[PDB]
Amino acid sequence: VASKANDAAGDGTTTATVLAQAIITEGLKAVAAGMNPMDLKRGIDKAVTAAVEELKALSVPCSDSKAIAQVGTIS
Amino acid sequence: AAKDVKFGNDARVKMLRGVNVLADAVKVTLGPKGRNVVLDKSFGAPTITKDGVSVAREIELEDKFENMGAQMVKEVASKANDAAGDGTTTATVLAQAIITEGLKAVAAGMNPMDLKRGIDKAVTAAVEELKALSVPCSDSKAIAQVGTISANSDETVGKLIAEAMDKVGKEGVITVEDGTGLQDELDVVEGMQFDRGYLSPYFINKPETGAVELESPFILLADKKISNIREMLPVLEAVAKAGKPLLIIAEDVEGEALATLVVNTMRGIVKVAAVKAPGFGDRRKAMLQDIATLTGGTVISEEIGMELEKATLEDLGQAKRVVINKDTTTIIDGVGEEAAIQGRVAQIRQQIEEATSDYDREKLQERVAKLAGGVAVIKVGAATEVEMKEKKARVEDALHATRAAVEEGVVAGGGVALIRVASKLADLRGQNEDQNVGIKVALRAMEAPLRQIVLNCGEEPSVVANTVKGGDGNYGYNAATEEYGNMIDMGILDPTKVTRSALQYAASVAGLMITTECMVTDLP
Amino acid sequence: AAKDVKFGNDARVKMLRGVNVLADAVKVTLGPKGRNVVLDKSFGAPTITKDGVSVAREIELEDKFENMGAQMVKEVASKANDAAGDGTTTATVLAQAIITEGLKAVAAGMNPMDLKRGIDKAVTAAVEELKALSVPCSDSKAIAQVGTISANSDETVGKLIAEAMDKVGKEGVITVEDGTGLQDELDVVEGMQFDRGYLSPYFINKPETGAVELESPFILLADKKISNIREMLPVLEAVAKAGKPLLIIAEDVEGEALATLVVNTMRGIVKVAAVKAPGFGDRRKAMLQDIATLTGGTVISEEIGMELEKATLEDLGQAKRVVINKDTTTIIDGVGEEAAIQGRVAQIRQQIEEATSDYDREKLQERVAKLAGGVAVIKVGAATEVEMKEKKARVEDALHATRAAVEEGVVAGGGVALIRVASKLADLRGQNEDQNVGIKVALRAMEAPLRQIVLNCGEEPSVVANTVKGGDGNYGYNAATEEYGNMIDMGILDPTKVTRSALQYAASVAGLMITTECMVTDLP
Ligand SMILES: [Mg+2]
Repeated sequence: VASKANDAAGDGTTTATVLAQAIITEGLKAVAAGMNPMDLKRGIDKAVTAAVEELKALSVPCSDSKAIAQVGTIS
Repeated sequence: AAKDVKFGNDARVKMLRGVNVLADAVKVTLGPKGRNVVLDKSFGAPTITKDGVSVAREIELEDKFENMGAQMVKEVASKANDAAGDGTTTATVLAQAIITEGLKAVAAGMNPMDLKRGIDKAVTAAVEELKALSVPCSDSKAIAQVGTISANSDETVGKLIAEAMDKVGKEGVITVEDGTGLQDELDVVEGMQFDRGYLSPYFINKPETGAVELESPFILLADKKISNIREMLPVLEAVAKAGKPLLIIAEDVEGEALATLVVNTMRGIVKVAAVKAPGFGDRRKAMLQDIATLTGGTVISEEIGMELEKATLEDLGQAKRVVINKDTTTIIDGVGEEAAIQGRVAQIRQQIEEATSDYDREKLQERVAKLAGGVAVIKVGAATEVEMKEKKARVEDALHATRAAVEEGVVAGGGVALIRVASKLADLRGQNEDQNVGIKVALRAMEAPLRQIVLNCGEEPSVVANTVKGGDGNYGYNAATEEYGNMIDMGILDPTKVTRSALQYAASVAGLMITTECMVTDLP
Repeated sequence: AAKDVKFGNDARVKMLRGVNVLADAVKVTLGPKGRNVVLDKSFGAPTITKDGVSVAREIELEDKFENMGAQMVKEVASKANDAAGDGTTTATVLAQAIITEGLKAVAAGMNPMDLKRGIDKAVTAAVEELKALSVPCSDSKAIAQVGTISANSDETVGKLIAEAMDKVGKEGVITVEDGTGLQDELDVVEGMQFDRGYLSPYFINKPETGAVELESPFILLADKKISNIREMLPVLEAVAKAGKPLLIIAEDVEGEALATLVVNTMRGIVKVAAVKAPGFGDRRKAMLQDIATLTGGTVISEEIGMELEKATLEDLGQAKRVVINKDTTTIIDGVGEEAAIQGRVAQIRQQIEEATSDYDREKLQERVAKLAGGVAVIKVGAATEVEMKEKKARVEDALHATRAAVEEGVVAGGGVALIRVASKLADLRGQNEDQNVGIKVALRAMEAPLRQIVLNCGEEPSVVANTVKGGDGNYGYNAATEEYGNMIDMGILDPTKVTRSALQYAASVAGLMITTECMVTDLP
């Protein structure tokens, strides 16, 4: 995950890693509850497709020098 | 002594392996078609047995911890039996069932407090469903029936049990003696039973019943606590040369006189036993006099000055028999005069006129019932001693199970009841989704006793269970004959007490374990 | 014997692991919703307990050192309990909390002497804030209230405690006996209590209370030291054949007669106990006569020639009961004449006229109070013995906690008080920035008890804490019902003594450890 994040984005590799560890921890806990893993997967995936759509919505353009310098800075 | 301390997971993994060993040994005997367990014995050949209680008694593990695990379930499961008359194995099989799945969950990362709450809810619900599914057992026809089924299709036994309850009431005291002839007898005689157990397991002369049977003994009735053994010798030596045993009822018997009496019976001269006097305070004053009247003895009071040293055989009471167990004492056939007992009846009957409180009128009413109510004895007859001393035990079994049916009714006996209720409350939910896991754990655990019976028979358990579940009411599988039907009509029934007690006790200990964070024991 | 000696870091790393094992075992029981600890036992089934005091008692570690660490905390935490009536577990949980973080700091390279100073300042400040947050508990309305809350919502208990303090004063002596009927009684009777403990833990006949209860015994009043056991036999054999126990009050009892008496009770014939006479020098001369008067006995003086060999039963005093513990002896219902006691009252009342010093007038005043002031006994009534012998203990609990509320007021009980003061003094500073670390360590340690209670319930601790911190005064979280509110109104309150004592003792031992440079113990 951390590796792929890096090749595409260039940043967020830690976040990516922290999310992945989280889904896994919680996933496996459900698998141990008798849940069907292949369905937990379909759920996760659907939740993600939706979250991606929602992020597209929230995103506002970033074009002025001041905004750019800010992402640079936090980065 | 330095201890070894285990925490959290380690503690629980240990506790689990322990219980799994106990359950795995004991669960294989469960059906009417149990597998056998071979129990080694020092001198002579081993013992082969299909009997869980007997297997359990033998289990003790090397790895303390593991041991505690098993000894904990063993205790709980024993108490089911103490409070019903059966269930010990079921208790165990169920306990294992929850614990295994519970512990697996907590170890998986789920909330122990929620998991327990769920288990407890499902149990509550199931105890309700059980009361509903229970078929009442109230009239003489049903008493006799449940008696005969329990004594293994023996109409003559059920007749007797029903006749006893017919004579002394459903609450009245019923005991079983050895018969003298071929014929069964049922006599009613002046006697009493009170809620007090032996003061040491070392008085037990009948290892089988785990009880103390005494033959036409004298009864000592002391008002004080018995610590010193010096005031004993004037009377304890007069009953030594009278050949007969001796019963002691006093405020208590303290270590000093107790431990001397304990080793004085087993390995010793005069065989005696002692129990605390019934009630407390002002009650035991008059409650002890009640026994004195019945047995034709005298109360050694402090407020009169009488001491134990100044007492003879003449001062003591007498009965033809008496049985003491874990928590019950019952005396049979008191030598007390018919005039003396009737006189004391009229004395209390009067005192009931008071009605100063509904408490006092009820507490004096209990003393009347005990005294004037008497005890019904069943002498069991048969053709040969081997055949008789056996039948006696079988009656004692049925008597037990009957008193429990009279109380809470009866239900489908193949672990069928348990599967039934569990199928009813399949919708039950909680707040936490961990609380749900908790319920589903306990639900699934309720299919265990049946699934096990079937497996001990070599039949597909999945399959049998699924079809029992597809039915309703007391429809189940009879493992002995491999046919489905109405379990009660087929005469495969547990009393409701026992099935519930098994569930509840299994459930308690299981929860107790899911909530254990620490274990403390001596160094290997 | 050759010792093993550890220094500095090694010694402390050991001590830490020690305390961590004690705390980790004991802290899991803390809430009203504790997890259980399984405590093994030799014969029979193990013990499952939610009770820290009981767990702590069992802890002893193999690795001496480690052991010392735990034994140290144990002793301190026990003393909290000795000086309040509760707090043992809180004492421990807090002690762990400082020690862990303290020791981590010193090991990190910071000044032990500063770290301690900071801890001590924070505690000082917190004890102040506690006195502020405390609510007085002075009038009969509040006494009864705190009594009922402590006995678990039982109005009838609080009534009795309040009635006792109402009768014998807030300072007066109050004991609890077993009730004879269903009704509670409160009698006042001629008795006394003085600050003297048993001369050996081996006289204890009530392992539960850790006390010595004796039934209508004789009292021996000797003026000399008791070393030899030969002068005992004339009296100790007359009370052997009187069946009753015997209390010894003398200047002292030396190893020679003591060790013979010690093994003479446990495993022995006559059950007796002995305590030093109250006061010293000229006081105990007349102070012992006071007891003689009350009990109707004679003082065996040396200045008259009387020796112990020339003494009978007639010379001894008597009471209906007496209880001795770690440091307190109290006698109940002396057989002493009403004429004789009133005569001795008028004798001292006179002597108060002296006023040679405000010391002498006060010291004679204390003897009057003890003698003429009497002891208030509470006979506890109930429906059944199991129910009663239980209620009795519950009253004894409430009585304790009440006496402590009367002394220093009450506060929010969920570890809430502690979190409150800790949020108040968040600005507190020292000189050294290591001294700051010391404060921040102690501050953080004060959230431990609450954070633990919450955790024992499976609730987010961070979250509950944060919201209790966001309120004021006695607003807190009640773990038993999972609601927030005013802890006092919801009846979750600790006496102030106990909360303070817990904090101070935890703080002492923690500091002691941070300043330890060397440990000395026997070779493995
Ligand atoms: Mg970044």
